[PDB]
Amino acid sequence: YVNASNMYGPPQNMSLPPPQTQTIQGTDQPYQYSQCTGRRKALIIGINYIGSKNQLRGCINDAHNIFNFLTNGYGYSSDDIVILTDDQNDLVRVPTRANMIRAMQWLVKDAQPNDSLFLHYSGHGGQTDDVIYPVDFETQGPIIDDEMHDIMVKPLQQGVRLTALFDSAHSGTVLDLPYTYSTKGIIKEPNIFSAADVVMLSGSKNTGAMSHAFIKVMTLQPQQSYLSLLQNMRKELAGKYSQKPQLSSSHPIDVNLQFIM
Ligand SMILES: CC(O)(c1ccccc1)c1ccccc1
Repeated sequence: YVNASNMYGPPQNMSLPPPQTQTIQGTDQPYQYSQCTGRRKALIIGINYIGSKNQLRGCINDAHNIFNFLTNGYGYSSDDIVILTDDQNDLVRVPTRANMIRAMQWLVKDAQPNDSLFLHYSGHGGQTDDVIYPVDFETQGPIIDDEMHDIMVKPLQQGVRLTALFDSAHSGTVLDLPYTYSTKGIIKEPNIFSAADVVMLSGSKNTGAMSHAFIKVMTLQPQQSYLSLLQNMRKELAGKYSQKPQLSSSHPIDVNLQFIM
């Protein structure tokens, strides 16, 4: 619980997530892993807050990195990606609060079992609740974890995958997910729920550390389990970044299963 590429090996025999509906002991709450054979849609948001007193470097670039990663290896078509960044010239693609909320609704609308939805955010993060900050937050305010959960998690049918990756700080509970995993094992779980398949990656204590690690690991060694992905992301980050990656989920994860999108 090292190979020729100097990375942590997944289990010798790694299974795809099971297609059968899963259950949680002691309760009547089913869930289903997505097979990720359906529609692939992504919402990618990168905000530098250009011109502001707390302008950031690298977040727009993080978004472009994820866009390129998803379109050039993972079957996300440009027509099925909404990318919101604050340095480009189309108002409908600026990460204003209203555009972000609309895009979040668009992402999950009519999602079907075995679809694979992806969410990426790089920008300001904070803890009031964890929150994220649209470019117009000074006037419109942030978007809080409870609302992101209500928009993007609550409506999902059994077996819809949502994979979320946050490059922002203090974003560990940003989707209000009840399970959290580190490289060392389970660090949070309910004291016994969605039936969907929601998983998220975020960092806990320039450029996005999580997208940096995720893209490099998946580019060099695309075969990973949930746990080996975490371990290899952690290895890549050690020394350079102050961040350690954690995986949160709407359901218990068999961490030895293959990570697919
Ligand atoms: C991205 C853009 O600079 C912007 C607009 C609004 C807030 C922050 C940044 C823009 C886009 C279209 C038209 C005007 C300005």
